[PDB]
Amino acid sequence: RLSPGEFKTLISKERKSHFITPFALVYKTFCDLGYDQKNSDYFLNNPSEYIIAMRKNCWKEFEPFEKEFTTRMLSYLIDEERIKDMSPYDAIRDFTMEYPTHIYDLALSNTQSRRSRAGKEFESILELLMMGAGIPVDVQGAINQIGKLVDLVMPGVVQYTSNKRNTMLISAKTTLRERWQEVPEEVNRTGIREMYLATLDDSFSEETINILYEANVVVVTTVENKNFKYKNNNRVLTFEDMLQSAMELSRKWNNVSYTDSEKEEIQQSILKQIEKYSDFPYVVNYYRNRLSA
Amino acid sequence: RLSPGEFKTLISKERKSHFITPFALVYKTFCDLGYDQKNSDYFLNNPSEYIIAMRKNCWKEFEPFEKEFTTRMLSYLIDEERIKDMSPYDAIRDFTMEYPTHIYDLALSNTQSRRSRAGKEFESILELLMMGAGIPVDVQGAIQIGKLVDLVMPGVVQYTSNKRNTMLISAKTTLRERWQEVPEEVNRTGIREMYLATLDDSFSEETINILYEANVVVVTTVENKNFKYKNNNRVLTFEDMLQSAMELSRKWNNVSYTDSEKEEIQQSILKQIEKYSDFPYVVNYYRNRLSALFD
DNA sequence: CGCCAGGGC
DNA sequence: GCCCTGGCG
Repeated sequence: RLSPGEFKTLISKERKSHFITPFALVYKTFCDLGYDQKNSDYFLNNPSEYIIAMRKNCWKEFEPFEKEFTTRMLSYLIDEERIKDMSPYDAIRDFTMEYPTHIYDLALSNTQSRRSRAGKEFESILELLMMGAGIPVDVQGAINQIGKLVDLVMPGVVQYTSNKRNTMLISAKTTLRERWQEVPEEVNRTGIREMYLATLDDSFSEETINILYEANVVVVTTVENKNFKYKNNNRVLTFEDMLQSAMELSRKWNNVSYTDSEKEEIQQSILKQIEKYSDFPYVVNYYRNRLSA
Repeated sequence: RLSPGEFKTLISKERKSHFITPFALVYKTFCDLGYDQKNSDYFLNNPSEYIIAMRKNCWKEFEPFEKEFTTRMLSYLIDEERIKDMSPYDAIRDFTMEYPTHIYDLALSNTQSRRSRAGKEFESILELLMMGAGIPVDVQGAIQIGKLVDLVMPGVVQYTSNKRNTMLISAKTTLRERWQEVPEEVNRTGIREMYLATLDDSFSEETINILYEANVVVVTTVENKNFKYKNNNRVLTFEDMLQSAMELSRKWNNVSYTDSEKEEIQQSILKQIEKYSDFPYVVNYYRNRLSALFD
């Protein structure tokens, strides 16, 4: 047998051993699609195309594996001795009567995985976009003044702490629902000047756009989605717009002299990130460039 | 042979047909447990107990029914002609292999319903608590003010005129990071203070303190306060909240309204009686308030 | 401690 | 258009 509690604990063991991390999957997909071979202008000019292709292919490289995983987990429930000499129809009926909780719990675990993974994959996709564009960023998940809702800080947290002038903060939510309300909260709490909110959401309202606007949160989506749903609306930006802004601001940072301590802190920031991303050559390379400059 | 989209359509049709609404279930449970006969002092004094008993009993009814529903939905995909000559073991194995999107879509639909229902039911339980306590409230789902405010004491008309001596209540069964929505709404509309009712046992001192600076006060059961937040004068119990509501409500007891405000209030109440037309206890609560405008 | 490949109400 | 009987990462 296997109690629902015991099944839940098992579900977790297997998921870990069977699935590579969201960042690992994104990185694999980045390299498989040959994005590690494109120059910086590709990322600057085609971020929507890149995001859409990444999303497409990450899902392709996940979905068949989630399907197999589910079937494996359910196999632990099948009880040969209980069902032996049952009619095949009665065996399935029994299974749908005896285990609809275990079954529900497996699927619940899967959706919860999917939600967390979708967000982390989306953030990873955007992170590699900035790295491919050659734009200096600290990844908050790789190292108050900055809430955890902010994923990317350009050009880094040390510089931002020094002065928020000429910096860019980016948050991401795949869909918004009412969860966009979290963002103005973080903006107001820490005195953030403005924040970019990257999304794939095709359904948010003019009311939402305006409330975010008043709060100095700028919604950024793919050019496809803007043109299809928000074409006229100058308060909705595209990734193309955001990348051009990021690039412009970044240039203000490519010839700066730092104090002993500041340079020390920045080095320590980048060091932390080389450590986190040790196993990913393209990313370690990105940071190394920043460190020797 | 049901396609995944067809199965989704059936699941939605069947769910609508067979499950009563969150409020209807709460109202049934309220009456089944005898709360519809308790005086206001009962609710004033025993809110935490009432809330937990309501939650337990709502779930006791719902969960067996949902289990039976799930089994019934799944039986629409059993294919006799397909499975005729397989062993029972191979039959199940095949089932686990042929319908993964179907089974997942059903469970997904179930948890999404559970999430939506859990919030609506908690809100309904708190609504009936205030009604039982005899405290005047407008229910935002029944008639500026953020859409996450559930109850407005004594009413939206009065609140709009002047928020002095009013009370606003929001509710979230669990907080996660979603508590961040509350300061956003407080700050957007200039809310003086908001009570945030929750059953969550796990929120941090940092969250408490950020909410505190935002003039949002977390309200939870006695049990949760004493187990996890015993020392902490920033975390209130439902008992504390009800005492505050009752004290503020007395300021609204014999208020003389202009004819204009009186007719707007009347409109707001009459609107809510419409929403709750099917629920005698709630209609009677509102008609007492309507009657008070002519007293 | 944040995410929401998120449908339900 | 807000809910999260919500676990995963």
